[PDB]
Amino acid sequence: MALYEEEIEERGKILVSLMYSTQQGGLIVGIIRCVHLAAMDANGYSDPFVKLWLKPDKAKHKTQIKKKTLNPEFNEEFFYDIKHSDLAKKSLDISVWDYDIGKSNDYIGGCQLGISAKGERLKHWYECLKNKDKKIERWHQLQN
Ligand SMILES: [Ca+2]
Ligand SMILES: [Ca+2]
Repeated sequence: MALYEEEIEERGKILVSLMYSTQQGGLIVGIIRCVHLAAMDANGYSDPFVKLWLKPDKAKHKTQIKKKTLNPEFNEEFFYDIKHSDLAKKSLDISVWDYDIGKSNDYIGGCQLGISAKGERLKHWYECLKNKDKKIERWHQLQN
């Protein structure tokens, strides 16, 4: 609306699955859900959606927009055609956004999963690289 209705350390957590499928020849990325997202509207909620970019590259995907929730349930899967060893060249940028109708979308937070990450985000990538045809599901902290 017109009276700033669509306008914080804890940004939320995201549950992500990674599976390299040898039958299909590529990476399946699952965006399952987020929990305790930052509220980026005055009603105390957000309208979240998630964007994926497989860097450095078809490289991009996005989820649907869920309305008025800090705990969006997406259960959506995305596919990238890629050789397994070429995943060792890439990193997946994940960003979470609050859709607004009358202004720019608000940034909730993000995380990078891939070779230029650190800590548990790096390890998640490595577990997918080391384990073909296993679904590796982990929770990550969103960062600003
Ligand atoms: Ca907003
Ligand atoms: Ca909104």
